[PDB]
Amino acid sequence: IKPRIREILSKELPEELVKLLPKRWVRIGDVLLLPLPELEPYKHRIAEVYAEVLGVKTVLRKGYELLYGSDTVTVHVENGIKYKLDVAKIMFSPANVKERVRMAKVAKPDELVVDMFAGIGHLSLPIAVYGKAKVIAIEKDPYTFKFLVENIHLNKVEDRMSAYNMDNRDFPGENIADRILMGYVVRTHEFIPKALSIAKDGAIIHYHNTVPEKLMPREPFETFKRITKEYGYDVEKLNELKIKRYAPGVWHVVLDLRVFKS
Repeated sequence: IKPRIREILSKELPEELVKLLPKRWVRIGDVLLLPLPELEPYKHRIAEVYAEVLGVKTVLRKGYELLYGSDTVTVHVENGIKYKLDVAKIMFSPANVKERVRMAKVAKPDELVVDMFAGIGHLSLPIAVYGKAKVIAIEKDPYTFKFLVENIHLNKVEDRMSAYNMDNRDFPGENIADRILMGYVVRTHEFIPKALSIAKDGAIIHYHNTVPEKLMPREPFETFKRITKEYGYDVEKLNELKIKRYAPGVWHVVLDLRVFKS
């Protein structure tokens, strides 16, 4: 359908700009995230034809800026999982699909999983649905929490998945988790002491973080290990995966770690 768009726009666009039309886009549910600056004078006209041919209700600009339509709430379906969200307000990357598919395959059904940064259920919904485990999901932001709650119902896991709207440091659970999800990328090490308190002896922690290239592969395991030992714990690294690289040269990585007392 890439030709069909150009065909419609080559009859109103400057002819030299037709070669400059986005050849890629991010589609989340029924909502489109369209990248482009020289196309600015036609952004609304442009988004309107992408929506007509693609069959979406709304289009936002990445650079979120409304370009076509009004409704930014949608349900994205991925690996059988329903993720309702406000696209304009809540971060979700269809590009991180591999890690949510991985989460679908990790847990056993007798596990208790604690998701410390649940969002709308990004990493914990595949666990509740496919892995069948019990899950406690903590999300601090009230608006994001409403979608988390709605997604628990949409995915039919209200019997095994509990959500709380609070800061993860006020979560009073101690020594209870078989598995912890730390899917936050901003100086995630600051939350390690709380993770260790929530964890049972032998628990697996999926620790996300952002790391400068130059410090790899030493970091971020070296910092995690040093903090863990300071608090009187030990840690074994089972796996490390890179998820995505960002300018200038920083990586979103996930580490699968096993923690032990004494």
